[PDB]
Amino acid sequence: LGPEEKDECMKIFDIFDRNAENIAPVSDTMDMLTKLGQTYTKRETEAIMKEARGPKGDKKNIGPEEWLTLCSKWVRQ
Repeated sequence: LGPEEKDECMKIFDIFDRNAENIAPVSDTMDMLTKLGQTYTKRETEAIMKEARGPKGDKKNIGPEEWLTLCSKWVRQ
């Protein structure tokens, strides 16, 4: 939270990346943006939560960088 939302978002990038997995899917973004904090705006961070997966969605998880860069984009810009 604050400027250290960067620490929090790489911290989820540690819990949901497991330890060495580096791929978090949409379901992980649900448990996240509910548990990791609580919620962000409402419909626009819904944009966060719905865009993480992808177009086909068979095995589209967001790995090393999208989850923090998206978290920095949505939080700080």
